Amino acid sequence: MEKDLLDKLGQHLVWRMGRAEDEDVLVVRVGLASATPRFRELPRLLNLPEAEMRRLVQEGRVRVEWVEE
Amino acid sequence: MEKDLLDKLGQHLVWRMGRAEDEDVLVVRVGLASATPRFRELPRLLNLPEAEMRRLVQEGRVRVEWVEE
Repeated sequence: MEKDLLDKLGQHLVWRMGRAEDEDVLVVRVGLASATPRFRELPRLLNLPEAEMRRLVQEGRVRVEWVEE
Repeated sequence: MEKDLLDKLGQHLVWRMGRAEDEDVLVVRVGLASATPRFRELPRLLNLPEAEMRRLVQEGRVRVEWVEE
């Protein structure tokens, strides 16, 4: 299990998600815990119902983004 | 914040990730907490260094998967 592996290295990943503000796309942002401050600086994502999230993942309308610390 | 929104609905999302066994692709699997049992039934993913994960996300070699409960 990946989370466990990272736990053993003292590493933790930060996850944030939501819909892009101007396109019908689910955005997943991921980075090391040390990059946390940068997440809030990024353009804001919108909350959305869990059903909408399922729809977007199933249609492949998802963008995963790496946030540099 | 999405996690918070879902917390208010008693909903929780399960996240698992790792590299696909036969292709250079980072796989992210997501589903409702009630779908947890199904995750372990799925083909196994491989642990990988956090640096490799960053590389894969940055090159766009990522597949997000929805796990039905």
